Amino acid sequence: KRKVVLAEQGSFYIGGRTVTGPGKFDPSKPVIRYSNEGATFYINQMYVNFQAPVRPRGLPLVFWHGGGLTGHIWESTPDGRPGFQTLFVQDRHTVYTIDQPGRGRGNIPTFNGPFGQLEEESIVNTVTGNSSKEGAWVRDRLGPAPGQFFENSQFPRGYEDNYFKEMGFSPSISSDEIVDAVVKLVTHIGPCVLVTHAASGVLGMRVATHAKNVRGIVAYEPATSIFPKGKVPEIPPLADKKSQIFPPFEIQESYFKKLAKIPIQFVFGDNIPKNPKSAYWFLDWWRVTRYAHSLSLEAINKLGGQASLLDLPTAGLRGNTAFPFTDRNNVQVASLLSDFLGKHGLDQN
Amino acid sequence: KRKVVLAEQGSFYIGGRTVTGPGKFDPSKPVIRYSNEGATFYINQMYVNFQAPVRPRGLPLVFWHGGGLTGHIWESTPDGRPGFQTLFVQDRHTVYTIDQPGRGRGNIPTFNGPFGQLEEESIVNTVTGNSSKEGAWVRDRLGPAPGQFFENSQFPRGYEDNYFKEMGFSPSISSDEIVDAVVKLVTHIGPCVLVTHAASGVLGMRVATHAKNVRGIVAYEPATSIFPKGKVPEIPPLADKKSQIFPPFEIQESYFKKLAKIPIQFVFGDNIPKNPKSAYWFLDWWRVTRYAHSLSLEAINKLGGQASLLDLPTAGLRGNTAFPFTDRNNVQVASLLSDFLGKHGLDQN
Ligand SMILES: CCOc1nc(NC)nc(NC(=O)NS(=O)(=O)c2ccccc2C(=O)OC)n1
Ligand SMILES: CCOc1nc(NC)nc(NC(=O)NS(=O)(=O)c2ccccc2C(=O)OC)n1
Repeated sequence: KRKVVLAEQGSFYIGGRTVTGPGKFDPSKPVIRYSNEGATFYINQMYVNFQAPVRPRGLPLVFWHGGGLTGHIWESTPDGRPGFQTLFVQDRHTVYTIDQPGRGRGNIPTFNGPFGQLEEESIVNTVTGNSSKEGAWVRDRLGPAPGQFFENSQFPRGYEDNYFKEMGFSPSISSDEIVDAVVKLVTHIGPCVLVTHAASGVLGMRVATHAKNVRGIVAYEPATSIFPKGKVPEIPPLADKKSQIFPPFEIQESYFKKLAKIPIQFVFGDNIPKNPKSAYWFLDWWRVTRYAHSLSLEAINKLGGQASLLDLPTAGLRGNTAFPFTDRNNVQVASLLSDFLGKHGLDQN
Repeated sequence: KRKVVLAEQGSFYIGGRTVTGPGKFDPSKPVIRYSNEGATFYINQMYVNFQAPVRPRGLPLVFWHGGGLTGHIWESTPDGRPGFQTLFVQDRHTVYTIDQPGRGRGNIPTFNGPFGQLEEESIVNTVTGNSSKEGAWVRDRLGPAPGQFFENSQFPRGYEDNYFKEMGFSPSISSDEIVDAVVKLVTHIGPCVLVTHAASGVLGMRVATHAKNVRGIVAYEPATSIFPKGKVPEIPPLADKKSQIFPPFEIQESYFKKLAKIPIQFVFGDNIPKNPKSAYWFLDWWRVTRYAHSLSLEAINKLGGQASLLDLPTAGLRGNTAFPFTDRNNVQVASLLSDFLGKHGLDQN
């Protein structure tokens, strides 16, 4: 269960750019306190960790955390059980886990001055946003309200502190620069599979349209849908009749068509309502967001694709949250991912 | 050289507190955009990773990154060679690596509003500080000026971008709360050895005085010296006759004397001048900082301690930077750490 044999492991930085302050650096002058004068800063680089089994079988997997998270979520569950990193090294895949730019060991671009500001340039906004425990509780469908759990819960109850401690803010790095870093990683790795989550769902779809080395996508509970430009289908408002889901991302149809060349699976957990739910905003948000994703997958399929929606309850798994890969049944979730990889030969050399 | 057999691996969050916003949370109202209303935020928690070998021998090692760094620096060198994590799991030690609060996967305490501000409470400062590539080049003694290498340098040339990309800012989390998180980890772990670096040198000394489970300290190029309260010796200014080293940390003698109860080694690399060097501020800074540490160790030994200063050149290792554990000879550096552990029985069950 817990044992793991690695041919090699390591980590590295990839992607990013540099920005500079004014003037010249004088090594005779006091270097502390730190100044922007004569300064070169590396910004928006990404952290990558890799673990390779002895004699891997099939393509490397790239696990890409959701919004406000880090590669921790693939390492261990909140109660300390093995994460997908261990499970899939054991399943003989090389496993990459990333901390995207702006998260965890990824770069947070700030300097000497107000957060995110390099002299007169605003690299990222000084004003931040961040979810609360309460917001995240309902966003991840632990239960309909903070403190409550759905009946069928696979959440590791008792480990709420561990769970919410893994979450944090993201600075306003452009999504283009996040996608760019992962495109560079995919170039470095070669043919691979992207395994995405929540906020990284739409970013992974974008990466695949720029990087033919992406041979497959599995997206756990993706947060933003994607459509060809000008072809977003009618999507209803939420039951409060005022709110909307996240504005779907629109890409040129020439790029969207690249999504029809690779197997794509979206995975949803449990307790997404079938009918409008005006008393529970994020439950209703998930209902309409999942609907929008079903239309996105249909558009990919109308273009020759191999896109599918897996609702874990239809596969016999009840009670999953929006983090199925750290829930109590995450070994059974992993088995369904192994099934997808096997079906498309992504577990074969 | 690279194969590793883990009995188990994983990661978890530990330490920290909570802060709360005003008001209450209504699950029926839009959760996004995120708001401080009814919000609970987990802040200042620390990320911990562990890798355990089969049949461990001796005490677990806790590797604690220097200032503006993360546990990455123990995983791999900038040119991709094994870091101390791999080397010491191979040396049959369980190995913990942390991202301290405010760094990497540790929490960065910010909310909805100007960086670090929770309504009118400033949790961390909105104005940040951060080294440049140029300041870090001379701080780490790659050479005397940015872009120039000492002839004898053990730095992995050609991987400068990779190296500097690992560095970043730290918010103004109080050092007390950083020490608190590690004390809690040490309580959770049991008897262990701290391996510290640069800015975590003084913090690790402080942890030892609060945590009898710390059975030894090895500090690579510690940045701040520590003395009993009111017994700071005379320390000269820098060669410019205007700058000072970091103000020594002072602790109550009853706490200081706990440092005499365990083996302590400070490790310094090469190219620290013996004589005043007015032209190169950080070289001179290291000359006086090393001298202050020599007096700190002497004060520990006058309390019955066993505190030593290891200059790597005297061991036949030339050219090390302020990150000896990621330099080209880091295997030989690791051998000297294994020697220390073995001399003191810390590699024995
Ligand atoms: C502050 C403006 O909010 C905002 N607007 C847009 N559309 C313009 N997109 C984003 N990005 C996200 O995906 N949000 S989220 O918080 O990471 C998220 C939401 C829902 C479900 C899951 C997540 C997630 O990844 O949690 C694991 N955020
Ligand atoms: C505004 C600064 O005044 C101030 N005083 C104190 N005294 C406790 N400590 C700090 N912290 C730092 O600046 N650490 S440092 O930059 O990362 C660093 C400096 C020198 C040598 C090494 C490091 C380091 O850790 O290299 C990885 N700063």
